[PDB]
Formats: sequence, C-alpha cells, structure tokens
Amino acid sequence: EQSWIPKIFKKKTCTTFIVTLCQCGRPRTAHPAVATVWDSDAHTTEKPTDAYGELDFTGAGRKHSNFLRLSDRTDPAAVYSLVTRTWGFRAPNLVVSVLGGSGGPVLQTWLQDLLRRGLVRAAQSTGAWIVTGGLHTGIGRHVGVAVRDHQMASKVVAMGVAPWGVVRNRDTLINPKGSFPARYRWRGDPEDGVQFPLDYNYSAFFLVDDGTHGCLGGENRFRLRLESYISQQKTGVGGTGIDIPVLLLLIDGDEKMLTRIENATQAQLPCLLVAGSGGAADCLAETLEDTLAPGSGGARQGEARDRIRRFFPKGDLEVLQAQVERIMTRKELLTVYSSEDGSEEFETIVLKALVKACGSSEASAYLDELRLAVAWNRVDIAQSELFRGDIQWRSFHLEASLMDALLNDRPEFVRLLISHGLSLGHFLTPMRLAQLYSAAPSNSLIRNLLDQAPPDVGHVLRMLLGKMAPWSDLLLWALLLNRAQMAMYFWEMGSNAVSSALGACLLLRVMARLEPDAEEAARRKDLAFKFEGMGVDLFGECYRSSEVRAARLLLRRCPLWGDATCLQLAMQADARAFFAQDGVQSLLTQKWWGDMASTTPIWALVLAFFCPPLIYTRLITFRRCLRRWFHFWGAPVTIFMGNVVSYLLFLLLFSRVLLVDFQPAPPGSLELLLYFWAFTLLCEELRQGLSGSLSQRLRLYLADSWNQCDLVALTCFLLGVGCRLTPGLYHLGRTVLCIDFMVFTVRLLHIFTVNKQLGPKIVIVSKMMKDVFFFLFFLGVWLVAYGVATEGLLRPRDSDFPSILRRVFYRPYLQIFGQIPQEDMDVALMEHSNCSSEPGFWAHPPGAQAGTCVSQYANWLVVLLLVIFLLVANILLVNLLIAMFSYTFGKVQGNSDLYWKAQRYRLIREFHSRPALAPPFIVISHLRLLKEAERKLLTWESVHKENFLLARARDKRESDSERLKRTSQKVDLALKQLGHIREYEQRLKVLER
Ligand SMILES: Nc1ncnc2c1ncn2[C@@H]1O[C@H](COP(=O)(O)OP(=O)(O)OP(=O)(O)O)[C@@H](O)[C@H]1O
Ligand SMILES: [Ca+2]
Ligand SMILES: [Ca+2]
Repeated sequence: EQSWIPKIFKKKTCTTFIVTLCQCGRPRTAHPAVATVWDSDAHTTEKPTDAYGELDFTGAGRKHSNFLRLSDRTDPAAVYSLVTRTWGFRAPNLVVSVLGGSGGPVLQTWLQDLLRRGLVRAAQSTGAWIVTGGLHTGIGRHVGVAVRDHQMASKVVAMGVAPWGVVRNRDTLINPKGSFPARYRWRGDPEDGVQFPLDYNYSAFFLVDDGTHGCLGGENRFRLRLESYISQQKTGVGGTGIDIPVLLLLIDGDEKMLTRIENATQAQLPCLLVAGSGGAADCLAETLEDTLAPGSGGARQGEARDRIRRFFPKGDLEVLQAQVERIMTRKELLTVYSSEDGSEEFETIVLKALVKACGSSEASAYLDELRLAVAWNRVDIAQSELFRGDIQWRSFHLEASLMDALLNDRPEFVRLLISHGLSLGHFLTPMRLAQLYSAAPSNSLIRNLLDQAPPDVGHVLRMLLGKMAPWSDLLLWALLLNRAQMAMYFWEMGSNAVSSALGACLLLRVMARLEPDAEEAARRKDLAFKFEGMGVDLFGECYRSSEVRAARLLLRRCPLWGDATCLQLAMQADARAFFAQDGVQSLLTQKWWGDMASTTPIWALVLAFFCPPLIYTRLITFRRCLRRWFHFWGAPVTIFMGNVVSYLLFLLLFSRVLLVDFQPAPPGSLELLLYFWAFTLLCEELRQGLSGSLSQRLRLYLADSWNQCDLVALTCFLLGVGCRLTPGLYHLGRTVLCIDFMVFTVRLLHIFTVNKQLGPKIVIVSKMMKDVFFFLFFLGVWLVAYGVATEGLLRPRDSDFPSILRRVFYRPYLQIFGQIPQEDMDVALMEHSNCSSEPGFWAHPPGAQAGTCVSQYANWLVVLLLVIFLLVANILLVNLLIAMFSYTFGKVQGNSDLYWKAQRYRLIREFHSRPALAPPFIVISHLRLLKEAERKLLTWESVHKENFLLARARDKRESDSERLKRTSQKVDLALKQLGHIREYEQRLKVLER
C-alpha cells in the first residue's frame, strides 16, 4: 500500500559541486557533469525517495521499524498524515521532544534515572510520542537505553529524526522499489567518526535528506516544523477532538540548542529546562532564578554566566547574551525543572508549565491539560490550576474528563469533577455504560461473565446471586470492576446506604469466592470487609438516634434490588460483624419473644406454659382474648419451648419402648404410638426442606448440620422398624434402633445453642476436632506399636484372630483408663506350668481372654514396656491434649462468639415459620396446612449518613498528623512571603540613596 510514498516525498542530492573536497560535503569520484558558499536549496536536486521501508533490525527486535527518507523542504502535514494513517500510529495524546548534546560517552546517573523514570513512565501512561535524535549517539542513545530498560520490565512509541548523511549502513536502506522488510547492520563494528548507526529502540525514523554525506543541524528546520504542526493539530475524530500538547525538554547542549529553543519559543511551543544538565541548560535556569534582575549590577552578570555556565569560546561574544534577552522576552512559555535532589517526578512540573503556557481563559484550550492531569494521578494540581475559578466550565466540557477518570480508575478526580455541579442524571447514557463495562481489564473475570451473558447486567446478577437513580448503577459498576475508591465514593452519594452496603458486601464475597485469580479475591475480600464495617458503623449511629424507626423499618422492610429482606442479605453475605451489633441483637431478641416483652423472666414463661390461664394475668407483659392467646402461643420462643418439651417426651417414650415394650411379638400399643410419633417427625422435617428452585431449596436445607442429623436419625429409624417387622431380623432391628436412639439424643444439643452463655461453647467445641484427630492418630500409632510388641513377647497359645485383636488393641486401650491387668502380663504373678513341647518356660495367666499360657522368656521387657506405655499415653499424650485445648479455646473464643451471634438469626427464622403445634400433634397443623413513609425513612437514613461522614472527616482533619501537615505548609507560605519581604527591603535600601 506504500506505493504512493515516493511520489509525494523526494531524496535530495548535492548535484552541483562547490569547492578534492566539496562544500556540499559529499566528496566522491566526481559530481554529475552539471557540477561561492554552498546553500541547502541553491545547489541541490530533488529526486524521488529511494530509502522508504520498514527496518527489521538484525537479531533481537520486534521485526517492525519504519524507515523513511525525506527532504528538509517538506510540509510537516504530509509526514504527520502518513504517520497517523499508514504506519498506524495513534494520535499522540502528548508529544515531548528531548533536545541537547549531553557531551560525553555517558551522562550523570541521576539524570539518566530522571529520564527513564520521569519521561518514559509519563509518556507510557499517556501514550506520548517522544521525538529525539534518531541515532545511537549522545542524548538519543540515552533515551533509547531508557526506553529499552522500561520495555524490559513491562509500548511507548518513540519516533526519531536523523539527517540521512550521518546514518551508517545506508546501503541496506537504499531501495527504490521499496523494502517492506529490511536488514540493518546495527551492530556496526567500525565506529568511524561522524557516521552513526540507528538505535533500534525507536519505532520510526525520519531520515532527513539535505544532499550531504553527514552533518548536524540539518534536521532542526524539519523537526521544528513538525513540532509546530503537531502543536496545531487535533487528536482523532478529525477536528472534534482537542489539541495535542507539545513540550520541549532540553538537557545541556551548546549554542545550537540555544538557537533551537529560541526558534521553538518563537513558535509558541512550551519548553522545560532541567536543572543541573550542564552547559547551554544551566545558564537559562540561572537567568530564571534571577528572573527580573536589576540591570545595574546584573547587566555584566550575563557575560559572566556565559563565561562560566557556557564555554569560553564565543562566551564573551554578545550574540549569546542577545539570544538570552530574546529568550527571556518570552519567559512565560519556558520554565525550569529543578532536580530538587533527585525529585524523580515531573508530571506536576510538566502540567504546571503547560497551564502557564496556555495563558487562556476559555476552558476550550485547557481540555488537553485536564486530560493529562486525569491520565496522570496529579489531581491537587488540577484543582489548584484548572479549577482555581478563573475559568468557567460546562457539563459537556467535563464529560470527557469524567469518562477518562472512570475508565482509568481515577477516584480523586471523579470526586473533584462531580463536586463542580455536574448534572450526573442528565449525563449517564446507555452507550456510556456499555463503554464502561467494555473497559474491563483484558480477559478479566467480569469479561467472562459478560462473555457468557448491551450490558445485560441483570442476567449477570441473577446468575451470581442464584436467580432465586444513577448512583446505584455507578456503584454497581464500580463493584464489578473492583474499583474500591470509585465504589466507596458512589456509596457515599447513594440513597439506600445500609441496604446498599450489605448488598455490596454480598456481591464482593460471592465474586471473590468465584474469582479464580487467587489474588484479586484478597482485594475483593478486603473491600467487602470495608463495606461491612462501613454499613455496621452507619446502622449503629442510626440505631442510637432512633431505635424503633431504624430497627423496625430500616431492616424489616423489603430491600432494593432483591426480594429477600435486608437481614437475609446479611445472612447470605455471612456478615458476622453486622449481626454482632447490639441493635440487631436487640432486634432479633424482640422478634424471638414475639409480642411478649423481651424482659419476661424465663420461669414466668414456663409457669404460663403449664398454666395456660396464667397468660391473662400481669405475669406476662406485652377479640382481645383470642388475640392475646395467639400472640402468646405464636411467639418463636414458645414454639421452641413447646417443641423441646415434646422432644423430651419423645425420647422418654422411645426408651420406654426400647427397654421394656420391645418384644419379638407384633408391636404393642406404645410401639405403634412411637411409629406414628416418629412418622410425624418425618413429615415435619419434610416440610422444612420443601419450604426452606426445588433443587436450590433442597440443597440449602441439606446444608444445615442439624437437618443432616435429623435425616440420619429418621432413616435409621425406618431401617429399625423395617428390620423389626421382618420375621427373621428381630435382633438386627433392635440393635439398629438402639444406635438410632443414640442419634436422637445427641440431637438434643440443639437446645444449648439458644442460651447466650452456652451457644458460644458449642461452637468452640466444633473447632476442637482438629486437636482430637491429632490425639487419636498419635495414640493410634502408639497403641499399635505397644500392643503388637507386647503380644509378640508373650506368645500366647490362643492366637485366635478375634482374641489377637483384643489383646493388641482393646486391652492396651483400657490401660489408659486405669484398667491394668498385671496378672495377665507379669509372670511373677502367674503360675508356672507346662503347656507345649515348644522349648522354654511358660506361665498360665488366670484371665479368661489373656491366653491359655504365655511365654516368660524376657518378661522384664514386657513390664518395662508397660511402664513406658503408661508414661507416654497416660501422661504425656493426655496432658498434651489438655494443652492444645487450652490454646485453641483461648484463640477461637472471640470468633466463635461472633459466629453464634450471626447464627442466632438463622435459628429465629427457623422457628418463626414453624407450625404452632408440637410434633406429636403437629399432624393437624400439617393437615390444616394442606409510600411517603419510605421517602421519609430514606431521607432520615441519608441525613445520618452524612452526619456520620462529616464527623469522621472532621475527626481526620483534627488529627495530629493533619495539623502537622497543615502547619508545615503554612510555614512554607510564611517563608515565601519572608523572602519577598527581604527583596522589598533590599530595593528600599537601594532607593534610600
Ligand atoms: N543501535 C545500537 N548500537 C549499538 N549498541 C546498541 C544499539 N542499541 C542498543 N545497543 C546496546 O548498547 C550496548 C552496546 O555496547 P556493547 O554491545 O559493546 O556492550 P554489551 O552489552 O556488553 O555487549 P557486547 O559488547 O558483547 O555486544 C549493548 O547493550 C547493545 O545491546
Ligand atoms: Ca493548550
Ligand atoms: Ca429440622
């Protein structure tokens, strides 16, 4: 497609010969037959360019580097259009040109670090072009090293301009037919003076042609022209975009640099000067330090500075001084970047210069500076300069900045922008949302959900949760992209603060659980905790302000973006901290007691329960008669107690049947009653699971450990009854029921989960299993070791596999509990007799299962092992176990308490929906079974929210650290004025003459 390049461009040639050596600098065999001070255009011929192509540097590289040869007398528009269109280079959001000679093989270490850290990172963040000398020499070489080093730790496109004559290895460049690929001998062994190679760090090269064999300054005119054109160009979308800022960064140099900066200053191009660069750079910085220095006593100083700051040759010459005066004539444009002892940052300095350079007030030329302020994180500068108030603004003007801030995750900026009266409601558009959700990072988790899923966010949430106002949308977006600060601010401006906070906590925890990155989850978890901590803090403030209002309505109400009440959101989120609050705990307790006063003594309840008429007296504090009756019997607490009493009777009946009434004969009256009673238990448990999305509710019901205990209990009961009825399995049926009774009794621990002083204990017990298993495994190993060894020594003659196991495992086990059968191990306590022809001596233990007769070869060893076994198992292990419990108990006591408090809600809800009657009678119940205030409330919530925020923010401001920070700043301001006053005193003293 590059076929048309040669026509537009041309390669200049010396043509005419100007005086062995030729003034044009191309001494060859002979100039053309056609061939005084030589001139660039007077004695040159323009011919079609014969060096365009893309370099492919030998060895390491991207195999893509555009090389172009062009004449000096060429419009910058053509090259820029070619650069923007053909090579695919994007419109530069910023362009910063590096200039200077930087005499010496290497530059100062600090200066190199400044270049690589400051310049390169800033360009990469904003994707700024960096035009420099397209050669592997001096400053250009340093830049390439900086680009190379930055790239390695990763792209920053950094074009280069170099005169054609100076380029080395130009033979492979020359190709009139064009060279889409091209091999360059960049590793040029001979470093032959002026000729230099092309540094391969740069992406594109503008080989300025002026009909010379190598010279310097021939690219100045073209370079500046291109600088001006880019300074007068709009980025993308034709002219609908905004101007492209341009900066000239100078580092040391010579008088030639001084002319370049003067020409650039004439073209209204911002310039920045690095302090400490050296000659041709410090002199200007010094002049700025003096600024409007008095003519008397300083007029000759300029000569002194040229003498010392600049090289003596031509330094005494007043030509340099004249340029400095012209340079200072436009001192507004240029500035000085003080190293500030390795400051290492210059985004503020760059922005400060640009705003100074603008000098406008229409706010139409400050969009580019604003965008750069947004792209970089510097926001304090933006408000200080862009929003000092000297310039008005409009919503459309801020729309672009807002979008970039959001996409680039610039929280401080979006806060600032919104602070300036931006009509957010009229701003948001469905298209913009699509842009936002399209701004997910590469193959992010959100992308996966979108890919599986036109934002279509509703489907995403419906999938995430389980499928069971602009602020809300922004908050939701921020949460999905995990822009913590963005979300935090949005929630701050939200409406349903407490509900939103919990919703956000739920979403992040679900997102983190599903996040496979294994690292983003940590950040999501952290943010979730932050929101929960924020929501809990807010609610506590609301609860103190107005108990009935907040508690009752603000939670029990139906929530937003869901159908499960606000508490259920907390339950899903497992917001342990939120439930731990006194307000919620008090609220739950109130619901636990139903209509009865939560302060009702427990004994009072029991007496009423056994004396139903006693409810109507003043003992219990809360048609009227019927209403009170149902209120008493409908409260969750009474349902719980009524259920407990029934359960105890069930066990009592079970034991009575099991111990006595159970016989091989067909079931008796009580046995049948138990069956019906048990069957009713099954029916009730079925209702719980079926009314906990069939697969969903079934699964969640199974999740409860207690419900698992119920299932296993009932199933065993079914097997027991089934086996019992069958003619030939009476014994097996009885056996399994006995075990079944054990399961039912153990289920009785659910009762202790209610009391506040016991519920935490049960939780802690659940966490001790780790220690118990350690003890068992350690003990199991020891028993096997000791048991087998002891059995081996004795050599009992029974040697029957059941008995062998008894002695190997059972007997040593009991020894742990003080059951030590000495007469079965110690030969001293046993009779001596003859048992078998096997050689040796034998003894006859008296025990029944101790073996008919054991060897006594080395019996002292058996006793010795017994001594060791007791020492280890009976003292060390048991005591070690006690130590582990003590440590574990102390550690997990705090967390266990929170877990119980959170679980307390689940219990209450479970008994809230249970039918009134008790299990034995519950059958009948089963048979019988088969707006302005909201606005008022929301406003009340929000007012408390901001009060809480203002108090928190004010607290931060009053903190010591902030006072110290503010104090230091005021001192600096005071020091500033003192200096100005000192200058005022000096001038007045001079005027005193
Ligand atoms: N256009 C270029 N010409 C020469 N060196 C370049 C160029 N671009 C980058 N470099 C790097 O600059 C350094 C040039 O010095 P030089 O190659 O002599 O030293 P080196 O890295 O120790 O390796 P060696 O001397 O073995 O090639 C190398 O790191 C080379 O990779
Ligand atoms: Ca501008
Ligand atoms: Ca149950």
